[PDB]
Amino acid sequence: EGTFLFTSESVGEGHPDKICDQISDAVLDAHLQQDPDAKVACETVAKTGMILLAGEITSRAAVDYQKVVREAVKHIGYDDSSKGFDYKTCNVLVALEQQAPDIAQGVHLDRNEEDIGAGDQGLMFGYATDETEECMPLTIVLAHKLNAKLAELRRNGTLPWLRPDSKTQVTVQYMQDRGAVLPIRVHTIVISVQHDEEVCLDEMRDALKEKVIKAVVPAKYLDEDTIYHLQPSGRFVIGGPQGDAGLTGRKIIVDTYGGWGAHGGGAFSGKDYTKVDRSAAYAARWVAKSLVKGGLCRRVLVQVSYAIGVSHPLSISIFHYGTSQKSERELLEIVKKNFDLRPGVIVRDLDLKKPIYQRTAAYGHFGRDSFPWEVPKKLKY
Amino acid sequence: EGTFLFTSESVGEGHPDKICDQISDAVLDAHLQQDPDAKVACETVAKTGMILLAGEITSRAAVDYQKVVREAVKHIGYDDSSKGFDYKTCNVLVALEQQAPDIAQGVHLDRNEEDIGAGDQGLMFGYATDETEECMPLTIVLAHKLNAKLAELRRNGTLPWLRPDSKTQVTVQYMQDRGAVLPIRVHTIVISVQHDEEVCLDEMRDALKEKVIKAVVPAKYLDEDTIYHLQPSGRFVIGGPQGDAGLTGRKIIVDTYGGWGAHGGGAFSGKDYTKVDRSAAYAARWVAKSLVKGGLCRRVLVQVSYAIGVSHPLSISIFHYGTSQKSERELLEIVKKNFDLRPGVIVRDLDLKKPIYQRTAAYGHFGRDSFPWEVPKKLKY
Amino acid sequence: EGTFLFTSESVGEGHPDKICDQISDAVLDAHLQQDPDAKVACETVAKTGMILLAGEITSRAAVDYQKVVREAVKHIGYDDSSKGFDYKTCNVLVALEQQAPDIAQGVHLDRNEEDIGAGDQGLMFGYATDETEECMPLTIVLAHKLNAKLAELRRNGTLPWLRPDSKTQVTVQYMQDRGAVLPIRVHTIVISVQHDEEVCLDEMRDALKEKVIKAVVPAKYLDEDTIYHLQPSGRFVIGGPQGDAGLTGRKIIVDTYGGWGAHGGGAFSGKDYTKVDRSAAYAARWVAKSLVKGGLCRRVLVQVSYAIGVSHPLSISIFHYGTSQKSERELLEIVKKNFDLRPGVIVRDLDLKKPIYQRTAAYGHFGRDSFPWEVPKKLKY
Amino acid sequence: EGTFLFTSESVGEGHPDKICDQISDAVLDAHLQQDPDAKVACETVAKTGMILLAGEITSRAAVDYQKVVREAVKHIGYDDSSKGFDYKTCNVLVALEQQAPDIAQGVHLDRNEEDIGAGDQGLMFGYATDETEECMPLTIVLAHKLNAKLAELRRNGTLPWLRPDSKTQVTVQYMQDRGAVLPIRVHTIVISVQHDEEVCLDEMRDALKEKVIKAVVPAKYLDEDTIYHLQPSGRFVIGGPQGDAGLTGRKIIVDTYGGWGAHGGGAFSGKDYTKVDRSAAYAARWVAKSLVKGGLCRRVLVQVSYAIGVSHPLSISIFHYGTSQKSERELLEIVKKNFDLRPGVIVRDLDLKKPIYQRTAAYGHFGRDSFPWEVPKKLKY
Ligand SMILES: Nc1ncnc2c1ncn2[C@@H]1O[C@H](CO)[C@@H](O)[C@H]1O
Ligand SMILES: Nc1ncnc2c1ncn2[C@@H]1O[C@H](CO)[C@@H](O)[C@H]1O
Ligand SMILES: Nc1ncnc2c1ncn2[C@@H]1O[C@H](CO)[C@@H](O)[C@H]1O
Ligand SMILES: Nc1ncnc2c1ncn2[C@@H]1O[C@H](CO)[C@@H](O)[C@H]1O
Ligand SMILES: [K+]
Ligand SMILES: [K+]
Ligand SMILES: [K+]
Ligand SMILES: [K+]
Ligand SMILES: [K+]
Ligand SMILES: [K+]
Ligand SMILES: [K+]
Ligand SMILES: [K+]
Ligand SMILES: [Mg+2]
Ligand SMILES: [Mg+2]
Ligand SMILES: [Mg+2]
Ligand SMILES: [Mg+2]
Ligand SMILES: [Mg+2]
Ligand SMILES: [Mg+2]
Ligand SMILES: [Mg+2]
Ligand SMILES: [Mg+2]
Repeated sequence: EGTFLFTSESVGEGHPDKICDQISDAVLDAHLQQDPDAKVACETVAKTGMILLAGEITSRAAVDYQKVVREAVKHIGYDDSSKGFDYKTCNVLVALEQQAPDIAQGVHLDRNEEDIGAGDQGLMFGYATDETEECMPLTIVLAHKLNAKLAELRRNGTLPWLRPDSKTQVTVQYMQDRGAVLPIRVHTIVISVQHDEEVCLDEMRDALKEKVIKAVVPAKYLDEDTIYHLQPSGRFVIGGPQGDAGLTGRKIIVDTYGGWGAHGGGAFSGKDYTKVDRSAAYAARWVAKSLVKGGLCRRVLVQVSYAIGVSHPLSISIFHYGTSQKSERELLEIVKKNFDLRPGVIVRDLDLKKPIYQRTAAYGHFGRDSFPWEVPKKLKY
Repeated sequence: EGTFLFTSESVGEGHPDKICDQISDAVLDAHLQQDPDAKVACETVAKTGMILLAGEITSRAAVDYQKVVREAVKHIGYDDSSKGFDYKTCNVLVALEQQAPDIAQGVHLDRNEEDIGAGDQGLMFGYATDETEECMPLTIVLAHKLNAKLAELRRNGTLPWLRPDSKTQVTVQYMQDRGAVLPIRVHTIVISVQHDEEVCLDEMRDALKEKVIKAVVPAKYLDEDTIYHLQPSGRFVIGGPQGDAGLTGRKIIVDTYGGWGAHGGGAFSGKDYTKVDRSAAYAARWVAKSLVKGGLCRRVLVQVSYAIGVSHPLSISIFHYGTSQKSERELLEIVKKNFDLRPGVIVRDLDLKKPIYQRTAAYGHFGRDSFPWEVPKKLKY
Repeated sequence: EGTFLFTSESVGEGHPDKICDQISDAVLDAHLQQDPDAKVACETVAKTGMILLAGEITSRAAVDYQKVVREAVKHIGYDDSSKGFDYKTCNVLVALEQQAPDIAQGVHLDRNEEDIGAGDQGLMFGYATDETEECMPLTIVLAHKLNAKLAELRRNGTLPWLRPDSKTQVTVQYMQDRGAVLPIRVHTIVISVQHDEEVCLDEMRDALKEKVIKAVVPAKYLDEDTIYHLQPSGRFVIGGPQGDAGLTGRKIIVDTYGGWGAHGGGAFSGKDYTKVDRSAAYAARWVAKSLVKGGLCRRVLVQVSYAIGVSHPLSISIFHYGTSQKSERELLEIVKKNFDLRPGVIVRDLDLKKPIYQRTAAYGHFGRDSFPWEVPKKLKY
Repeated sequence: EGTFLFTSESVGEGHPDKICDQISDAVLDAHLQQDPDAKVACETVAKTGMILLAGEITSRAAVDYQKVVREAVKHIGYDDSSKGFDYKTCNVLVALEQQAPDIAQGVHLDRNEEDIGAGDQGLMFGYATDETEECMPLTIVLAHKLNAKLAELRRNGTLPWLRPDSKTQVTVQYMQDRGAVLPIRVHTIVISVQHDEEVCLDEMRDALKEKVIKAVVPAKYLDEDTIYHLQPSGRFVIGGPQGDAGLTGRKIIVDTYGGWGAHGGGAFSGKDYTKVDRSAAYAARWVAKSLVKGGLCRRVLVQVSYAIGVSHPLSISIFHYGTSQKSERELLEIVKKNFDLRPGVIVRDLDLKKPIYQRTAAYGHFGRDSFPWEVPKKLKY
């Protein structure tokens, strides 16, 4: 009584879906470096030996897709056929067209920037919670940090048997204080990570407990009853796109709040700011974080929605879980007085023409690195 | 005060992401018709003139991928280059391998069926709400029905200018009664639908209001202040994969609860029952619907999670929004007494080897057609 | 006694192999329009709904591959799914990389143009015969003209049931005068041409005899014993890449001399002048035609060969079939005194940086249009 | 005076065009092992990290394309990303359809086997020459043996720095005796072969002269004036499909007579016996070799041609270069009395349903291994 379990997951940089997200954002950044107004909707698919780029780009940039893609795969760490994938020798296929003129004319052609229409219809959510300093659920924060630690240990040579493809999952036991949530302990941790053929299972499991989990999880959350599922499959030599097809926008919950809050369904990666799936979700996080860091609530969910070609949101909704003294209608009035959620204004407030998107494409878009949507707005009311 | 807006969206059968979901499930069904134990993880990508199949299948079935894919595209209604895509003449590319042996050995090889391991780690949610007879949010129910009506009118020749690619979005104004939600009115409707070159915009907008919206939305929810954004882009001749790349599992919120409840991130389409992203999400809906139709609550969210190779769930969580007299811990005990959420048991309870998955792949997986996960379990406690 | 049969074939513009040749040369021309020194090795593959570009290009040009490819397919006449292929709606996939640096450094980097090395090893032949004014075998000349007539009648609407995919084959009865050949009559003609579903076979066969064959073949060569195989398959509705995969460089005998003379194996299309498969074969035709039009022989075959990185030919050989009063060694001395067969000199003599290559890619590279290799050199000796 | 040069080339097993030929024939053999009447027209394209299969197959066989393709690449020796290509990790894409019904009905449906129609129109040549025991030109025989020696030394570890991609070219000085040709000496040899990064150029050139050339070329043909172009590019580390796109049927002169004789343009690899490009070219070699080994001539060229759907050849022509006492018309009568060149009879005489085609796909189809078309027919006249 009083307590509940909640589970979130994360994946590593070499997870095949995350490879695609990073590639799509490497392509977007490559365009934005030359043409800040590039319209980009780049999807990536990865399978054994293949990166395929599909989608719509209208840009003045001259982009060497072979170079951009292969350098992103190189950074991930897939550089030899022994690892199952190699940037030097894989197939890069490109099926990219111009943005449809019907779309262009409906959304941005001949518009003043501040009044550009939403690039599509859709709904988007932002969330924030005071349970961590990052204003993110602990479950997802820990899941991400476990994967980041694996990559650190791989890249510094502490654990040279590690590969790039990894998944993690953290279940935390919580209690609730008046609609806010308070983490008590880590209940279960799962880690699966691709490895070389020479390392034995007990060495891997020992290292994952001692060098990864204990290096990442605050000791106050771990106890003798914590359940560890470390390399639970027994063997994970084949990995990366060879083991499992990857697509852009197939880790949208990993990218956001790990099951907490809500999601409107739109992927982030490979999309420029006129795609409100990305710009308005970023803005909504910025709103949610601003409400919490401003002391107006402890936990909050923000919904916004759009129609293609229409610049203002169709709806805005605030849910505070009972964690404010203000009514949800009062918070909504405060949001409406302080934020302009048109895509052509968000772009200016969050500096969304800057080529920083590849950095967002692993370890979550929120809760790290003081990106502009992570810097709270000082609210007037 | 008292009221809030909530928005959900749906897409039609010819939306490019939904084309991929249907194709992936057409491939899964084709395998299951010959081999009930087929292991299938089929991703589809669609772009101008191309369907590519990527992923992992181990099966005794002999499947003609050209036929399966082209017949699915035919059923959708893409049968002429005038529509932007044609089943007769498009490229079908196949990049399908066996399931990795490391995965096979970790999950199912040499196991008794009831004890097969989860096919992957992950988290999943089920939701139900008493606001409609289907136990689904009204916003998403209406969004789906609008798209189904467009397809009906297209296929019966009432509106021969319609094409297969459509999107809809419904914003409802709600009030809340003790954690349950009560729809009051439709606030905003968006409809975008691909059309022929000859029909003018006013004829389209008139037909969408009179023949679609008024045929679908109960008149009590529509009033003089309802906002209509009908063909808001102005022109939507290019559509289907020519206008926008499609991928499997890029409509996961449309597939489920339209933003309500929560989502764990896993796509459904192209996956057999050992993939708990599908089987355990279906089971969780079945749990949630059983709790509501059993009179134990008005609204409920269920989380479950798994580790690869481990048959029992790692966590189960019940959230009732305050709509039960029973505590969440009591509901959890009732769930645990009445359901066995191992994938190898769910498969038997929900008959998940049957080739009915193509039917799930448009208009939502939940709230329609009395699929087995939509038939409440009589609970003992 | 005294007489022999000889057969050659040609194909139309919409034959799938010829589609690829035209596309590859459309890509080469697109580069050369912006960058005269572009290094291009572009292979094309065509199958139902797909054009794939594969190969190596290093160029300063910015080329819109989608536009270039689709416009070439448009010119061919594949513009509706009813025809089996449509430029508007097919898949264009691009798998193009830079020229390998090892190759670049071996062949052209840091060289004076006149001394660039051959771009590869290989052997090449040129041929000419005085039997026609074009200095080409009659069999191949007639085969080409039959296909050109089909395209004319298709494009002017005389025969609107015609499609773009066609093949023709002509067998001529010859006699020999002292190593020269003298055509006597057409023995057999084959024509297969893709057609619409509505035209009946007898109408097609009547039109092919009356409007095609009689419009093209000089009446002196046709007689009552000439054999006609017109639509010999009975039905040819499915055609173009839907019926048969196409690749660049799979019509190399159609491109040259129809079985007469000899061939060294190198394709022409998609290659810039540093590829001696194209430049030295063109030069060798130019030599052969110059010998014949200069009155030094009636019929002649020229072989040249190269090594990668080496500018001068490794061998030059002249075969006159007994049709000269000069010995083959004397003709060789005349060739060596009058031509410089280094690729960096040929490029200047034949103006091979000019973007005229798409025009070469159907109906043969030789015997038509007064291209520079078809204008005889005045010989000094 | 009296003498002439002639040049031919060959390529190794790992040359990218030859990789495609071998793969296409590996696919054909895989079908024929299960279904002797399989209709196969399989084209392969190779580029960095990619094997794509395109074409038309109608067969009762169940063929695992991933396995067939990857095993062929393995046999070639591309097994690590250090070599530029790896069977374990490359992309295999499949775009294979059924044979068009229009073609099937025109050629073979409902026909007695002996009377099946030619699978296409086309012309084909056979050649034989008494200059070697294999009845092949010395230039091409030597070119092939040089590549076979490189592969031997690579596979036995004598030269571990060798890779699979190689090209060779041999120029021989000949004299002519009454239309026959008599080799006098090797004039020039070119060898280019892919190599590891660690071996220096002088070590490679020394080994190519001493361990390859001197092991293959009879010493009587080599002298102090022979020209050697060994690794003439200077550096050949990048090779295989990474360096140069490969397609099936782009080595048709290497496959046949190295420039001698003539060629009708049809590729061999990936085609079953109903494709007369392969069956009738094999038959024509068999005719030519039978004439020479029967003492009827020293050197001979045979042309045959076909129409789609027509079983008998449209033309047969014999050219003896003046090397027979019999007239060409008498040789033709002897051929017509002794051979039945219908595809449905050739299949029986040459046993063309047997899965031996992968063995034909490198080092030439003729002049080796006592294949049935290399075993002379005893002629009656
Ligand atoms: N043998 C394995 N054990 C555990 N996880 C794996 C294994 N192979 C792949 N995975 C992970 O799970 C995902 C789905 O198969 C892959 O993307 C990969 O990250
Ligand atoms: N011109 C248009 N107007 C409105 N919606 C469109 C248009 N073109 C495409 N869409 C829809 O929006 C999605 C994203 O571009 C497409 O999948 C399609 O369903
Ligand atoms: N039904 C048919 N009849 C005759 N020729 C055809 C037919 N279908 C295709 N072809 C031609 O022959 C080639 C090989 O199938 C094709 O490229 C096409 O040009
Ligand atoms: N650096 C090189 N030097 C010599 N030959 C090469 C080189 N790179 C590729 N080749 C060969 O020549 C062909 C055309 O580039 C390739 O298929 C390969 O066999
Ligand atoms: K969202
Ligand atoms: K997958
Ligand atoms: K879920
Ligand atoms: K998209
Ligand atoms: K040639
Ligand atoms: K073909
Ligand atoms: K031939
Ligand atoms: K090539
Ligand atoms: Mg995935
Ligand atoms: Mg969306
Ligand atoms: Mg989408
Ligand atoms: Mg998942
Ligand atoms: Mg062909
Ligand atoms: Mg060549
Ligand atoms: Mg080649
Ligand atoms: Mg042919």
